[PDB]
Amino acid sequence: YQEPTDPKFPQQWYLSGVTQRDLNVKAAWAQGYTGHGIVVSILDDGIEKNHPDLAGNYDPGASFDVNDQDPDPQPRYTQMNDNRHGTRCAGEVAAVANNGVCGVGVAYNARIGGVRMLDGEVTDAVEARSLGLNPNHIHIYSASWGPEDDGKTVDGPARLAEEAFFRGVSQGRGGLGSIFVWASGNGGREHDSCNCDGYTNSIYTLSISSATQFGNVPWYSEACSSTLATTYSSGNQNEKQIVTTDLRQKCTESHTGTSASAPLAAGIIALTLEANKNLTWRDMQHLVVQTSKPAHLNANDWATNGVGRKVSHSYGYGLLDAGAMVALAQNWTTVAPQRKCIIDILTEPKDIGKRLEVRKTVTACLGEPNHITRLEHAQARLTLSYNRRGDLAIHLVSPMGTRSTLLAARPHDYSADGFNDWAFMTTHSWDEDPSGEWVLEIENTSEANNYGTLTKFTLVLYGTASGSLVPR
Ligand SMILES: *[C@@H]1O[C@H](CO)[C@@H](O)[C@H](O)[C@H]1NC(C)=O
Ligand SMILES: [Ca+2]
Ligand SMILES: [Ca+2]
Ligand SMILES: [Ca+2]
Ligand SMILES: [Cl-]
Ligand code: NA
Ligand code: NA
Ligand code: NA
Ligand code: NA
Repeated sequence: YQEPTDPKFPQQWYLSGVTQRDLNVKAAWAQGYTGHGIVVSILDDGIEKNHPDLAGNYDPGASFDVNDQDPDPQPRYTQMNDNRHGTRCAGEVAAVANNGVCGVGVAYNARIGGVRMLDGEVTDAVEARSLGLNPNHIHIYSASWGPEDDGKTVDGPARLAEEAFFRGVSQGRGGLGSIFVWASGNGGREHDSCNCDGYTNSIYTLSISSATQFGNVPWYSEACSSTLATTYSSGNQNEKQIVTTDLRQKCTESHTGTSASAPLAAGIIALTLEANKNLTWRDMQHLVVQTSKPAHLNANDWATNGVGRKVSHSYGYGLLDAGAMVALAQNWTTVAPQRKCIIDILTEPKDIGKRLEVRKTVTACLGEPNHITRLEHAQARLTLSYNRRGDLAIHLVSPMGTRSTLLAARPHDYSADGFNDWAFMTTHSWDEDPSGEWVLEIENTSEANNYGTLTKFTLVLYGTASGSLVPR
């Protein structure tokens, strides 16, 4: 195997490293996997389809302009180069290799398109038409953005966009399901908590956070229990950043944020799908859970879950490992059909006050076709009133003792609107048996005499009843 000769490939430290602080992509390339036959689309501000490092892999069938309602996603050029981000992301996935230009994509033989959908008013219809673009041609969608990362917003897909997610995972990709890769957010300095973003908090999105070059949680990171895994991105000014294609046929060394991590993940997922094109959308999440690596990622919240995997709210299961992903994909046995066990928990509304604990022992639909002995995602769907939302912290403890933070305190969130059946999601109990006692904790983290009421708690378990591995 001959590694790429591109002039900036040595600067792509998160691929070309020899120090073990990389995504282990060369190992996948050397196994023969470069993304041939896979189609990725970047949902963003457009794609410079004539970029010298993108044209050779550009796919019009992976592209559309939902902002202007035409097929051509070319960015709008401005003095401030506002609409460059999709071009940066596209190159992370699929910049052409061995052509003397900039660097390479993770999946440098994949086909790459973009949906121009952020350069204009983003409505539910715009979102739905983007998520649902050509779902039997596009394999993988990469989205780096969501609701405002101001640390006070709670929002998620409205009806058309949620329908696009369910149509995508159900009928997309020949019934195997569209793979939606999402950035968990850039709201770290606003103390944002990313389960309040319904796109990354979705079970249908494969959500990705960031680590800095030296293995730390970047300033912009959001912690939450819905995150699955991590890729490298930017950090402080002594740490390197992401090197990729830029608007106006240029090359940047300063692409940054969690919004730069999701495209690298999308590229690794492209290599993995080349290794086994029959993987379902859930298979892909299982592969990420099993192969991702905590080592050398620094956080104070690493915890071992009930099947012996280390998990963090900053990093999920750790750093994506492309060589391991493609290796495990090749002989992967398709997971069983997804079961869903719905447990309405409360017999009466519960005053929150300073602190509320709700304990319930469940059988996880014992005796029914939705009996789950092997969890995937779990949700606590909560309806509650409170006078100052951001003073709340919420935790969910599984029968195996795994504490998931569903909501951390958000100091900027002054809302008095509470949560209206908000489906807080955790990945941290993946592969655990969910039978037994679950505990929901709601706490007022402030000294203020805050008040409100929990009126509904639905525990929603997804998963299967077969196929478990021996704990790690
Ligand atoms: C894909 O997986 C399904 C489910 O296990 C199986 O029935 C089918 O034969 C597989 N197809 C290929 C081409 O491997
Ligand atoms: Ca256009
Ligand atoms: Ca190149
Ligand atoms: Ca956020
Ligand atoms: Cl569902
Ligand atoms: Na975001
Ligand atoms: Na997700
Ligand atoms: Na534990
Ligand atoms: Na149990």
